Amino acid sequence: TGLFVTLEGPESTNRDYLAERLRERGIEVQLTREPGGTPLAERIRELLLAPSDEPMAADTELLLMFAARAQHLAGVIRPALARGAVVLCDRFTDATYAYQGGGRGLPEARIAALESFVQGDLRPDLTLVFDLPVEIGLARAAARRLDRFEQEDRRFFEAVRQTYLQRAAQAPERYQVLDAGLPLAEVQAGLDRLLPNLLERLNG
Amino acid sequence: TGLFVTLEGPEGASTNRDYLAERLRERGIEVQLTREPGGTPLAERIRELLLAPSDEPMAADTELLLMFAARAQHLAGVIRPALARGAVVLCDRFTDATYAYQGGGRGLPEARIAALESFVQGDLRPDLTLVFDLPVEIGLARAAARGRLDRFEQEDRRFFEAVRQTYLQRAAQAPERYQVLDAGLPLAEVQAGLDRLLPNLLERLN
Ligand SMILES: Cc1cn([C@H]2C[C@H](O)[C@@H](COP(=O)(O)O)O2)c(=O)[nH]c1=O
Ligand SMILES: Cc1cn([C@H]2C[C@H](O)[C@@H](COP(=O)(O)O)O2)c(=O)[nH]c1=O
Ligand SMILES: [Ca+2]
Ligand SMILES: [Ca+2]
Ligand SMILES: [Ca+2]
Repeated sequence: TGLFVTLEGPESTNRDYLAERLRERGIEVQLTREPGGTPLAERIRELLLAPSDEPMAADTELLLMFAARAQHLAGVIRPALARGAVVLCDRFTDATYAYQGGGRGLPEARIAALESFVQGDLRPDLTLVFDLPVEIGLARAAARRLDRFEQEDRRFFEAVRQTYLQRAAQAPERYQVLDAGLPLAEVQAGLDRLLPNLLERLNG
Repeated sequence: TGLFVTLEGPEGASTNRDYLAERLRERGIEVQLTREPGGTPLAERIRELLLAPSDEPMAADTELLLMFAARAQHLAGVIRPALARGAVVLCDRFTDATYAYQGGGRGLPEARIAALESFVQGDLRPDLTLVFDLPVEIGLARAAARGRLDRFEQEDRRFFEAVRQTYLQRAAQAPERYQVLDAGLPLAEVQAGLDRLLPNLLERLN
């Protein structure tokens, strides 16, 4: 039956730390990320992130995101959950609501229609939102060539951050919001702290 | 304004699209020629993913969504703008092929294809769809004559028979927007079958 956990936030050792703590307990952990997660899904990821002179329609972006999600769900996520694993997935449909919804301005109802179409009843059991002011995360990206999303403006990323926060506030039972700026030791302490509940979810 | 015409049929083999175009151009009509999946740089990249054989099985939902992603890009970038300027769009393959290949061939429910059709296209449908019907064997041989078989061309005989039957069923349910042409006739009988077709086209335009 497993547990489907997703990790979200604006633009790594967090997931690894959580994975190590779970494995120590004999729990199988499947690490993955979106868009991507399978060879085909990664090829779709490439098209989505590559800058181009041709404008990508909002609907195209949304449909490609969901095409990669369908492949990833079928190939990686569902099988893992069927083995009883905890899936730790970097980004999922919350990112679609934030980026394609908040950022692009596509209506929530249309994103929800595809969510249902692609996922059926399946939703993450828990979503960890690593929150951070937009400028700091874009500077982090700027510090390492920016892809199609990374090169968007302030309005865009502010919509992204606030969409994440609003969805978490609306269904607090499904989310935990963390401050992604804390000292490493203090981040890990927060990860330790959320672990008992994660295990209660799995064993529930 | 404008007119949206799609050209469909069983797998196999461009010539007719380019021909009808000539009859229309000589009348002073603007014609925009195109094809799916593809039609734009990104849509062509999506075509390449869809056609490339792989040892990873592509989920049916993935195939359907990539097909409609390319369609969405193509509609926004090519089709709607052309119709807006009053051009005739002549498009090799469109959503009928989704019903035939993803529905008939893959076995995806018609309802799910229709859901995405409405999602992507809203109310928009082709004004006229020409189905170039032909025994499956002939078309497959044309497609196989040269080059490597792509993801679809690698399929089995039953898959392509299902494709053909779906096209015929759909056309028979809406005779007003479909014309079925025998692609297994002498070029003269089919070029002239296309000739006998122009007056209807031109009228649909005006
Ligand atoms: C999963 C997902 C990611 N994205 C974006 C966020 C990132 O800018 C980009 C690549 O993700 P990444 O930053 O974690 O590597 O994909 C969406 O726009 N919608 C989605 O549904
Ligand atoms: C437009 C479209 C094409 N196809 C397939 C049929 C062909 O095998 C393939 C390439 O088209 P083509 O043979 O005309 O070059 O695309 C679908 O499966 N669904 C669709 O919606
Ligand atoms: Ca990024
Ligand atoms: Ca060939
Ligand atoms: Ca072919």
